[PDB]
Amino acid sequence: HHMSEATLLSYTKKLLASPPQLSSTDLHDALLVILSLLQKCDTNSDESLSIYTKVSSFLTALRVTKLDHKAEYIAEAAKAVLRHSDLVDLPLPVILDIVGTGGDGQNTFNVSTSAAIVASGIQGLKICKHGNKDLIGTLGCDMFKVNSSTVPKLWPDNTFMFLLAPFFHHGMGHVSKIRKFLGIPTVFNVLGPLLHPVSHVNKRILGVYSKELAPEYAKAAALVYPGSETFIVWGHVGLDEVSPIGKTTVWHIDPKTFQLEPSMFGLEEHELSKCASYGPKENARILKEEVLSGKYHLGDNNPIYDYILMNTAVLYCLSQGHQNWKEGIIKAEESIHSGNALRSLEHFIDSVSSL
Amino acid sequence: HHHMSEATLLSYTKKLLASPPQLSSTDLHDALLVILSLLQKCDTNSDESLSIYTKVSSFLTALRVTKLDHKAEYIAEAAKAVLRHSDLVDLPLVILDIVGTGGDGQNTFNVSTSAAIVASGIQGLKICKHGNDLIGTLGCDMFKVNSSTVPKLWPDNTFMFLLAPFFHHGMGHVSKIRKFLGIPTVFNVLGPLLHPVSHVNKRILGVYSKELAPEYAKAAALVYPGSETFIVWGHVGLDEVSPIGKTTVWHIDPTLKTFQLEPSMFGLEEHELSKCASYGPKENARILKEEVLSGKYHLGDNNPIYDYILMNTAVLYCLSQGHQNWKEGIIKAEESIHSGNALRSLEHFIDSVSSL
Ligand SMILES: Nc1cc(F)ccc1C(=O)O
Repeated sequence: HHMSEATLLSYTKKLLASPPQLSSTDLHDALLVILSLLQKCDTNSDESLSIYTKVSSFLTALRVTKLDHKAEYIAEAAKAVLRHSDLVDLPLPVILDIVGTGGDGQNTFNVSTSAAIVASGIQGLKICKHGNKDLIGTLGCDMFKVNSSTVPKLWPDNTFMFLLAPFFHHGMGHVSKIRKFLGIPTVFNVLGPLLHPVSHVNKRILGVYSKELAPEYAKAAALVYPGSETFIVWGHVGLDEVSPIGKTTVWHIDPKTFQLEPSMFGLEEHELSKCASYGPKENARILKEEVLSGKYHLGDNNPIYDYILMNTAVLYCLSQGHQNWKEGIIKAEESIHSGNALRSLEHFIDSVSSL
Repeated sequence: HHHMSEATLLSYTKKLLASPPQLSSTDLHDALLVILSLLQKCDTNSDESLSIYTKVSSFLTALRVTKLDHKAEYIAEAAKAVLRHSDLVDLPLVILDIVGTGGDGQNTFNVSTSAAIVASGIQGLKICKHGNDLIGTLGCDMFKVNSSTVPKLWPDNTFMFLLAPFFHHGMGHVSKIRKFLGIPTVFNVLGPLLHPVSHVNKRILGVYSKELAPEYAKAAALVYPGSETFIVWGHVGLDEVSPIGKTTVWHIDPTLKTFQLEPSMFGLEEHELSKCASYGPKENARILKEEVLSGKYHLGDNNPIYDYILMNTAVLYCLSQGHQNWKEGIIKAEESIHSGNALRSLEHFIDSVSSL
């Protein structure tokens, strides 16, 4: 009776008011109504047409009003999505995540999964990387088997863990279809990085697609992840990563702004075209056979190798609480050429296989 | 990709999300043409239909939030696009219309149809009222009245009623999505600008809000060029000339002008809107035919609804003759009812429709 079209509509009407009368907690409650209604839309009935119309109306109004670009709304939106998530409970040390929002309209290499693996081979670092859809999937490893119930069994012995977002965030599965149909960006576009199922992570790199969004996204990350020291990163070319060409702005949350350039890591610049994504199987083959194998070195100017080294250098400096980027390079180089990075990944894959 | 595609619609929605918005009045026109093609060619229960309903919902919601749809040039272009799916009437070649936008939250008597019928009894006046039932309950199938039959009824009838659904097939297509949205959109204010007969040269257009009236005055001049028009707003919150308190009129007089009306100027007491309520289409029609039009009430009985009809007729008549002698309008509205002319003019229209 309460989780209805009529309730959703009363929220939509608050958004159309001048000025708007929708609080951040109102947004939280609205999204629970929406996720409730979208489970009911199993066929293309007229009921489904009505619900899809009302849901599209709500999210569209939220976007025009720009309240979804606001710290407290992003936080509340994330909170509501996570109510339909499998979360990991661990018994209560530097544990890091690296992920971006996407939505930069770019097709760059999976540098976050690769740098997470390289960072995980540096003594003292533990990496639990949470990402959307596959790369590790294609390396002989059924990511289906990594869920709420199995993450705790794997936690103790693994320097590196990978968590595939869709096996945790069922809520995101319900809005999947209306998001594709909408074509426009909505609050769901920036939630990915704030849906980490394991609360033990106390440091992260979160890429956003836009400079405009970064300051409020910084404040949302501090609301969703109160303990964590966080780098928010935007590549000036329009990139939710530390960019292999031109500059990257960093918003530093330390419970602050600076700039990164490849020259600061003793690296050449590489255009996005040189750092392209080939899809998860080819990306996996490149990472396994070109990078973790020790084929390339610092000084070879191999773009995707350079790109991984740089994002690992940043994970390292964040973990140690300094800005010695060339020390980070050295430590990333060591993690590759010692075989430590490849061992860390192989341990994780054996862990998952024998579950 | 074809121009009449989800991809084209999506591109227009994105212009509304921009800071500031980059959707022009002509873009809204194109956008509406795209919406009407998509909904026209909707495959029932298809994934397409769900996606089309999602994109259309998104556009119309985006548009209402920007408030762009309450601007003269946007309102006019939106009316223009809707009319490309309308059956317009072709007439060989003073004709008036009276209608309001609706959305004032009031449920008073159908003064629009009543005053249009009383006006049609006045020698020298022809009334072609366009509206979105009351006349359907008096024994006449309004579905018989369309673009191909209006011409047959045009020459022998002082009064005509046009039910909008039998003309605007474009409005028909957005009908279901308007109910699903449950919020006001551009479509909530276009009805009065969709008159299918170009021969109408004068009209009273009611609007629900003081804020909308100045932009709606401009929109009406773009949609009906060279039409003497009264935009009217009753201060109580009414898309008619109010039976209580003051009504503001914006005068589109092809020759900016505004003036205030109140009942005292007609020789009439005020009446609360509770004293002037709708009893639904059946009883409204019986009140109109058997009491009002049969001459059971006179000027000076202070019958609220009878007074309500006289006043709106007085305005129609003063508009028609190019003066503001309102009491003269009341004398003429009175002569129309008590002569049996108003009732004859209606009864003629009913019988015309019957023999189609
Ligand atoms: N579609 C998703 C599903 C998840 F589980 C997590 C993130 C997304 C996303 O849209 O980024």
